Amino acid sequence: QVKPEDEMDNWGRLILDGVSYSDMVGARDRPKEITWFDYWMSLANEYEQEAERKVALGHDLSAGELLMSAALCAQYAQFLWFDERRQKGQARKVELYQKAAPLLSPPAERHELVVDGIPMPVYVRIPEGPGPHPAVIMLGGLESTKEESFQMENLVLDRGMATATFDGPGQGEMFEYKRIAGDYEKYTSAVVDLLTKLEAIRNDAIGVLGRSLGGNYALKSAACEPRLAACISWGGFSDLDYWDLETPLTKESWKYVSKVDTLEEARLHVHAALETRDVLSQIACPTYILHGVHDEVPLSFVDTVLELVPAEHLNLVVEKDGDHCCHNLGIRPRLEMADWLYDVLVAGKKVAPTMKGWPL
Amino acid sequence: KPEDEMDNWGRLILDGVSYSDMVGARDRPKEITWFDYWMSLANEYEQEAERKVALGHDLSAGELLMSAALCAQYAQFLWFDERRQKGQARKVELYQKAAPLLSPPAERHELVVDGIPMPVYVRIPEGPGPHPAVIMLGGLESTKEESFQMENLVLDRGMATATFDGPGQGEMFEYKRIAGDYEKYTSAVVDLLTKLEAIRNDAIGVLGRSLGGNYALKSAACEPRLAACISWGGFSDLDYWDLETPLTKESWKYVSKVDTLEEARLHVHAALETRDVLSQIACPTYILHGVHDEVPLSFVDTVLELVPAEHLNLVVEKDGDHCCHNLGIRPRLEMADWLYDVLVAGKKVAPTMKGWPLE
Ligand code: NA
Ligand code: NA
Repeated sequence: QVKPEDEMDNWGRLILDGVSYSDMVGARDRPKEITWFDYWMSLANEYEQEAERKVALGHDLSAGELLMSAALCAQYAQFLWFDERRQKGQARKVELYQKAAPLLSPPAERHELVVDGIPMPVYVRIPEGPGPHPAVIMLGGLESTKEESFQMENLVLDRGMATATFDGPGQGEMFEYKRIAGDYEKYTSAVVDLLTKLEAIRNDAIGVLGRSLGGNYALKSAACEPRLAACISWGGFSDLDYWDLETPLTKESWKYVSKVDTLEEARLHVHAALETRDVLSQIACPTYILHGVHDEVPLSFVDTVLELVPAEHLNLVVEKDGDHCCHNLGIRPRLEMADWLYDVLVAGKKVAPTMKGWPL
Repeated sequence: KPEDEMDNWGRLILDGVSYSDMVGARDRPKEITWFDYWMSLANEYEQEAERKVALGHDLSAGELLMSAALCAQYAQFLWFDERRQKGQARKVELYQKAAPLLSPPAERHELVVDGIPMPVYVRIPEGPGPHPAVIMLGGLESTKEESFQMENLVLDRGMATATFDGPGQGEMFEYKRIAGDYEKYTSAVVDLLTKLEAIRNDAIGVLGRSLGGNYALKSAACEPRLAACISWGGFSDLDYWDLETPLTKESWKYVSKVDTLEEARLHVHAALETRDVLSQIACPTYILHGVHDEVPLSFVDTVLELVPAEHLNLVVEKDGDHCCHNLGIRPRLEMADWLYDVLVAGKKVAPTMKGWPLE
């Protein structure tokens, strides 16, 4: 019952992610013959000529910021687009971030991993001062990919934690290689192997932060990976019982990432692939769950995680006014996330299992 | 409308006011007033920041206190009844707490100019120095607490920042209505910077925002020490008075401590004239003017005539409103980088002109 234009113009999400308010208003007030896709793609071009000029003049900092802006314009042109152009927007986002990454401070380093014989670029960022550092692996979702987590990265890098980002099955760069799968944990696991190998990172101090579907992937990664010292499900879920409650374009995304023909074929595939209730009892790390009450993800997920995640590990935050990922609530919840990832990973504070805003 | 002037989406968002906060302001229950809405938020922000300090989350504590200050600032910035002073005080005390928590910290230097306290806040870039510095000037309602976002851009680019409230502004308003000798207070701020060893004495520019731009032009013309100058939504005189929004005229009235509009006009037009003095400027000057500013393009005629050619970098933005706030961050990045060229880089930038002549 929600409209396509309105699923795309998620003011909260796009503004917190770093999309310019003024571009937003221009998207909203754009002429009716200009599509959402074209509008945002033209801006991506604009921002890219800007950054070229900056580099030419020796303005590297500005050029990194303008390239981030261009990549975010590409991300958001295509994120809920399903025709022949989607492919080009995805590819344009990737091109733009590749240029942005070495101009970002601190820089995003490329590590070209290969999982199950499939190339998987890993982007790593490292905070100020001599080595080593805790890391937060950040997990994308249904449309959220490595190129989009910039501002959340910046929060944890400010708090002396490195970041690592990648696109696995059904996501971003790997979508062409693999449809969405039931063993995402092996992707997160491969990455931990990179970080355990890279001498700039503390091996006992790796955690995982998953956003939306990434939320689900984080819980799965933690349930299957003893070496991870932190799990955050940020607007995630335990299983797909709740399918009928999904928005129309979310149902479209599920079908798109599954590469099936019908919604019921998608539901079937995703429900089995993304189940976690058989293994939630294995998560053995401090586990922070941020849940918006107004999410399409219903409160039975909160029931499930209380029922199944070991009581000693669960840090449960339910925001009564929160939408999906609590984007509508501003930066507060993100800060809280980053500070708690600090307490676990950099602080060494053995945090007490706790509840906020539950029960209602 | 008074509501639309207050809801300046571009201005507030770029300055760091939360979009979520702005939505609840636009959609507030009608019985809850703009003032009270924002003041209630600053309290909430302050409480969360105390919890954060208690938990060792110093970096979030600063950001939340910075949020508190701005909610206080924007509650009171166009308010004129008895609560106005309480709003101003709340902002002042909130920022005082925020300042040591900032990254990098804003350090308090306590000046007195002729019996009159003038708090100056100084922020230093990372690692060793000495460091170039940018003095930043507030406007009609912009005060030292407001410029956090512009600060961070220039501090990212290796330049110290210094902020203060001059005649008719902020903390000084109590002691001194708007005045004809703002150059005096700027030069005092320079004095301190010249004395502090962590700052480059031949590397101090001035960045004036809105009315602050008029002050920046006045100072550069009266201060041979100044190595750089930006007029950001500034002006050279007040011939254009009638063109000011209703709330701007009310602010003029207010900062002039008079009861009538014509009293306000007479006083400010005299006090704020620069045209007799603009040709005396011997430093790099950047003027950013938005075509749809209530400030007319006559200003551009004045400056091209009177600011000497070898120093003028003119930027006219044809879609820009007042201070080009409706154009997002790009003009602000352009200012921070230009200051970087003049003050950090061993760089002589040549007299260039962008967006002018008009189409
Ligand atoms: Na390592
Ligand atoms: Na000095």
